[PDB]
Amino acid sequence: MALINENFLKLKAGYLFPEIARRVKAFTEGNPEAAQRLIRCGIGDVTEALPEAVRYAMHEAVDELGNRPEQGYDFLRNAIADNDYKARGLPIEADEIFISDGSKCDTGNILDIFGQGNTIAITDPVYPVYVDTNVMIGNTGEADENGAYAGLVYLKCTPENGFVPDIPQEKADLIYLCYPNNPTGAVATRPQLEAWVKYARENGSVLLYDAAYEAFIQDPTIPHSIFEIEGARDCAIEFRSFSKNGGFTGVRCAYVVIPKSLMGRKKNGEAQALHPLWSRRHSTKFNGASYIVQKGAEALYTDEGKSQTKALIEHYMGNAALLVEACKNAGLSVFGGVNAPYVWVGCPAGLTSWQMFDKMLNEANVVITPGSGFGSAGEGYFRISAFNSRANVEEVCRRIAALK
Amino acid sequence: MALINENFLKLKAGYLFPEIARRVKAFTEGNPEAAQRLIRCGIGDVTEALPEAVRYAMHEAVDELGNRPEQGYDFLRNAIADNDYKARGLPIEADEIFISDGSKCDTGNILDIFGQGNTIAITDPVYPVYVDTNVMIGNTGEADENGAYAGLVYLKCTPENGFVPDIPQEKADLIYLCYPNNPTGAVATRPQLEAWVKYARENGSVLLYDAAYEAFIQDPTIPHSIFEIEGARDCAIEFRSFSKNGGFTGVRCAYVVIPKSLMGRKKNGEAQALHPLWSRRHSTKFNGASYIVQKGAEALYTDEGKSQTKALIEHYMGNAALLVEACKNAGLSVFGGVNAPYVWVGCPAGLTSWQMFDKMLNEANVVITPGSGFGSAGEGYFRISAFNSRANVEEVCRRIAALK
Repeated sequence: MALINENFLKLKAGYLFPEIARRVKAFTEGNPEAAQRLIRCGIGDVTEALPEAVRYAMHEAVDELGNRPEQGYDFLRNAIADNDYKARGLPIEADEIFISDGSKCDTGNILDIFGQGNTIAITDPVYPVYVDTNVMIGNTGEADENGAYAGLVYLKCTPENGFVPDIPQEKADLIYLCYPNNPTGAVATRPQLEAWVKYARENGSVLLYDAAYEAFIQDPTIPHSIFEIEGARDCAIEFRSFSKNGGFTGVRCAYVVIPKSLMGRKKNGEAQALHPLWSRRHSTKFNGASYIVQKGAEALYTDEGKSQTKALIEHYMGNAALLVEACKNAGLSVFGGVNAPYVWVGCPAGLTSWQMFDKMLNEANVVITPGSGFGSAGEGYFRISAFNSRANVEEVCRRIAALK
Repeated sequence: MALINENFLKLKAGYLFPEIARRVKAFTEGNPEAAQRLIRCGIGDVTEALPEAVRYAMHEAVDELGNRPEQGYDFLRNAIADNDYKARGLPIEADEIFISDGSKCDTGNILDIFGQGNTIAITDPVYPVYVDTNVMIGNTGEADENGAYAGLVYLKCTPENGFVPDIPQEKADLIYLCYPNNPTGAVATRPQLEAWVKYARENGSVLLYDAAYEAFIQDPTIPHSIFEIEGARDCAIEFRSFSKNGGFTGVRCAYVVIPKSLMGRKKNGEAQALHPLWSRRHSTKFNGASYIVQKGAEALYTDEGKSQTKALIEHYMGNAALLVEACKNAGLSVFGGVNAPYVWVGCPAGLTSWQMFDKMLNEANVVITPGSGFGSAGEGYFRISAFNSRANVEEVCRRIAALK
């Protein structure tokens, strides 16, 4: 018989979000009356998954394919290089941009170009894809009581330390930073990124910088890109998303930035550029994002596209501001809701994250994400998405206020 | 410094198709006059990448996302189960269907749920994704002079043996079969598949059955699906594509069939179902195919969709028939062009595959695929795609006849 990948059996449970969808469906089946009242603030529940400019461009592209490069089309790689980097004085070229189907895929699949035995550092709590894919490829040991896997170096982010992780004494080879952080909403300051780039460069490490929620930053002092930091070109890969941007989950498109100067080592100690490794991976294991979605994403860089995106970001951060107010008024400890389209909330005394999940589902008829789903440091908290209608978030705010 | 995946350095060259695109671009730069005359029969050059029914559905879906499950939507999983399996008396359920962005991705990424040290058998020559991804994950040794990697069991398909591989004396754990074969155009008979299912079941092996060109089969005696064979449920995964079907490369959608009954082993020898392993992989490392492309693919199962698909298949197999006639008339040994939309052609006396590639580019201004690109058994042949306009294929036929 054919040997299975036993690293999959190390996984304590199923992937968080399908595990939630299961428990919601179970509730919905048993409670048809409640199901009609249900509001989804887990992943979220967007109305306009495509702005006008993007829809127009996608219709044109559909007709174009009727009439009629894995790295991505020139027009989109150039639009990204020009608008997100060159126009901000950042040293990134179009041929360092790799267009994908989403950041979930890129952050998951980046480990394909790295070997075994690397020391992996991951911010805790964070988006659980980084941990789970590290377990699957065999970069960890078993999980403990609290679902932390041996071998991984967990950088603890708490209210105590303002959700800014202490740069470790341990020397990590790969470092996952999510900024703005999902789910805490935390942002890194310029000096904090300067210190991370210093640590990475002197240890010859790689910063895996997930900037998916970049566009929601409101504080004008906060960096958007790691390549705002001198020397980032020598130690940083950046993940960006069109889909988790402006809540247009319909724009299933993202990109990875790999400087041609970025180096790993072989077993013999000699240097090896990461750019070619990823290019080979991208062109062999992926078939490229469609012309339709790439034309959609190009539309986001038009005047009308930027105008439509800015209104949606104001709408969603308006939603977040109301969730912060309602939680504060109800006596709950609240973090974020100012630089990312979600809020991080302390569970009421004596409730685990999963117990608060069940209470909100059964009593308030509101889906939230249990904090423990984002790692051990997440226990005692939950996340509420600001990705919903204004009317639904106002309703959720009333339900949180009324929670007994 | 961070350790790279050394398995990438075992790869003799870049992935075949980007390697061709490079050599064409180089020629196009140096020869602007020739570039105007160039006809692309490598990958191919389709005009209508979307039928009417698919475009209508994609336009409606774009507007739907403006107004208001990784495994794939119910509507498409049900349409596939009902039309491609149940309506042919095949025992496949909707929950055994996994919707993806393409077969290249699925056939490449299937190795993620298998361990190391399995004996891998691959038909030679074949689509080079299977070999290259096996090299990347560390399932092989180094390449030899002819680009065959140590460890892999290569099943030789030649004119001598009618492109029928000998069922090996070696006991293989994973077996890659491509039917119709890319690039030879060969098809397996019912008794040949019966023998493969017998071998697989008695050795507890897994058949990885790539049926991407299923729709182009013209011989009514030839099986379309491995699940036409009694016992396939105990030893078979099937790969199907909407995109490599009817030449609609615009429909970036495919699916994998994993029976819930299909078993691998752990290191202690106990059984483990493959279905859950793939579900966890699919929901963690992938973000699901878009609603727009899934609505597109659904449209292919309508009366108008089947009618439009059948006309395009007749158009492309008409193209293949002309390529066979022109090659035969010019004194070239030709195989296939009857059950798949490409022809497999013997190089003129004394030319390697790459030498025939250069001759067709420089003398005829025609891109073809060198046979050696599909493995060692491919040397001395080349592939011509039937995916082009009728006028372009008639032109290519004249240019082959005029080749001196």
